[PDB]
Amino acid sequence: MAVADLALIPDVDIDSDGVFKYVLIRVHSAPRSGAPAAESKEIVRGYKWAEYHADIYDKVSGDMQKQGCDCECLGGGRISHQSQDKKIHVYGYSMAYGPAQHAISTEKIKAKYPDYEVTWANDGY
Repeated sequence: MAVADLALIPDVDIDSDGVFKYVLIRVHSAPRSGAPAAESKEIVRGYKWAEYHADIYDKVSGDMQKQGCDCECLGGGRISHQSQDKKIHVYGYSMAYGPAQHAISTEKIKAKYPDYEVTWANDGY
């Protein structure tokens, strides 16, 4: 057996084919209840099957807790690819958890290159 680590956790995984909802979840160091520290990091999730931010929070916290972690949605919002430019955008707020720090989402997604480039606004729905 080996312990996973916060760096090995998939950092971003999102759909890219229209308009769908997303969540930003913090993850604490507890893989297999044997991780060497109590550091934390955030992960970015959002998919067309999660018609509500609670669906991704529950699903993803299930996967993280199976690894061994403990987690919390900091907030959520909506993600929208817009026809006029390839770029995706991150905006709105979770009706259940309030606005995420969408600045994290843009930093994360731009680093991870799941599509091309992204932006945010602290507004919208």
